[PDB]
Amino acid sequence: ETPVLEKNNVTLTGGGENVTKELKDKFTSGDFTVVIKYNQSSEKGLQALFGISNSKPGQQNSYVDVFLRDNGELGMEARDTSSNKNNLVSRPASVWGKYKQEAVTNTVAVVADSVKKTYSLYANGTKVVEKKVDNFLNIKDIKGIDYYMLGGVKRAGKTAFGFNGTLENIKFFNSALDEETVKKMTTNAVTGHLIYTANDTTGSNYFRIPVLYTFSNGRVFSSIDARYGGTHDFLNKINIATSYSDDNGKTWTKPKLTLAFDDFAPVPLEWPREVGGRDLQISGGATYIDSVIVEKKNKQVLMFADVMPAGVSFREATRKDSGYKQIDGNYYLKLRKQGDTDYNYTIRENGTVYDDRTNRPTEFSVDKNFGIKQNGNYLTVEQYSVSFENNKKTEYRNGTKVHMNIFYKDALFKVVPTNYIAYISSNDHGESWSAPTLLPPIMGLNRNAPYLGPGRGIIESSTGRILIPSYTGKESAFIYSDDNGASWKVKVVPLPSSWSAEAQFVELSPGVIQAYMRTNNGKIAYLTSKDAGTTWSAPEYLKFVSNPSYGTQLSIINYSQLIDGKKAVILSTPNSTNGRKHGQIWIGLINDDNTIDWRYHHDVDYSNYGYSYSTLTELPNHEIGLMFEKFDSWSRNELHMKNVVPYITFKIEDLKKNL
Ligand SMILES: CCC(CC)O[C@@H]1C=C(C(=O)O)C[C@H](N)[C@H]1NC(C)=O
Repeated sequence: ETPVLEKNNVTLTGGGENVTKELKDKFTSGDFTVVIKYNQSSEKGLQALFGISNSKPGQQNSYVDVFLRDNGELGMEARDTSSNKNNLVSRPASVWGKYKQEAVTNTVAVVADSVKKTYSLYANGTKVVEKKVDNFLNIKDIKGIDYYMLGGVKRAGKTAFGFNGTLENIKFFNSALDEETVKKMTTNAVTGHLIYTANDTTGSNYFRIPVLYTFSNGRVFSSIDARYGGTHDFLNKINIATSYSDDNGKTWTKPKLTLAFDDFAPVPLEWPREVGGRDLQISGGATYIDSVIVEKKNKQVLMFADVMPAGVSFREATRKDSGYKQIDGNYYLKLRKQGDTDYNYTIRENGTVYDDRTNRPTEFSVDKNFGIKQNGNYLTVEQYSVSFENNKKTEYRNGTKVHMNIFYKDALFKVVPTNYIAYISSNDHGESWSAPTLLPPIMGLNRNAPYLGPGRGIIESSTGRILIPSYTGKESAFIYSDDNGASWKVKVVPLPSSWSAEAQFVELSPGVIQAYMRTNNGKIAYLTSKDAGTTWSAPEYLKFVSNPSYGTQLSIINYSQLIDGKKAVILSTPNSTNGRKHGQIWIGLINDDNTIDWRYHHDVDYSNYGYSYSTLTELPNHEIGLMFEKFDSWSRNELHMKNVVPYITFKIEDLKKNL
């Protein structure tokens, strides 16, 4: 299948290029595919990559274009003046602007299919949107089309939406090309920055909450939430997926599901993005969410995640019960049998389920992955799948029989419907993992677990203490071990307001650590301890970041090399009061007195481009790896988008900007 027109290397500065002679009447069916490899020399304003129009005055709403905005949104219009049919299809955060001071080359495409009555948009290997419209228009449906141009739309004799940049290659086809074809054609160097992709080996269309960590053997490791029913935190099905690199982040393993329940199938789901439909949720599968990684001094790796029973969000999680009982000085996870009102059972030694009323073993036991057995045989339940037919969400039993599990809605014995924290360990730097262990009720029997601050933990150098950041919604909760992870305690620090206090740690000098965290006041807070985390100061606030009240998670790490002769920390965060945008990487230099000179910053892409959760690591060659949400993960307008969590790399030289 060959283009009706191909052009190369067309450099424009808002003025466009007439190609009317080389396109006139060549769209026989009226359908089209246009594939554009381009880079922008300026991001400002609404810019059309091409425009097919009726250019006569009074016909200025008769055109087809593909456009870009300054926030990375890719869109198309198909309009006809006389019928007053005005189609607009787009998806936020579809393209990249700049990377390390240079214009990024993207490849985008539009497909208009008359048989399906859909418009499709592709960017850098991804089909970002396909939308069926009632009032469909192809080129033949638009009346008096007489003008075909590159880099703008001709409206009433004037060039509108002038493009600034270079069209490196543009191809016009006069039919609708298939999805696989256009995905290949738009595949480029940007595509390689996506470690997790829609319907890869995780089976998930959506991801959020990336984490990076570099292990002592040189391996660069990531984890992430695989979110199946859109990007909702709740209700949903979420797994923790992982992937790693042994060549300094150049190539990554195919993602694996590492923490995953199977009450619901890990399937690719087409979650609706329309107003209203986008609030749709699955009824809730048992879920792991918000992972935290740390390497122990003995080189063992721990990964933590929040664990939620099926149907339980942060909103309905009981605040007044840990899910544990104390019996003869032991903390046992407690269970309610279907039909009982009280929790009459505990999981004790070897997983044996005891009736606490008679204090004897029952026929039941629970394995180390929470699966239920009776007299040594597994009980099962039927797994759910979710589908769309074609309003129209349905959930159904799908034929698969899975082990019955205490975290499932269909279990005979159920845990308290609240949140827990689990961890798994690896002695082979992430190739294989243990069974999960739930943290003991560190907050007390009559309180639920805290929520993890996604990112890393640290090991404080002077004492060897392991520190894992978490929060309750009213307090910081710094989870810690003084015995190489054999036991766990917690320091609870009341906060001045109800912060979603996702935090990360840095060590400024031996014994001295800071917890940088999200607030509900627009600022990044940091609290300081000078006794290795045993006591904490009142909060102070960074002066140069100003965000919305909801806040965003941040990443901060210690860096191993001197910068300007000083020890350095590296911070990544959005910085904008208008949304989760204007991603910045800041370099802070530690002064002799343990204050920090925030001397450099690098804007990650243009300032109106999306930037939400982030994670930094120091690569073994001392470059910096960053994985981040390249969209606004708070905005209702940016929910449920595919392939928006890229990995990129910086030399320190790239970051030492702006002073
Ligand atoms: C709205 C705050 C609330 C914490 C209580 O949600 C957090 C916010 C998030 C967010 O603002 O994007 C994502 C976190 N994964 C989520 N944590 C949990 C446990 O659901």
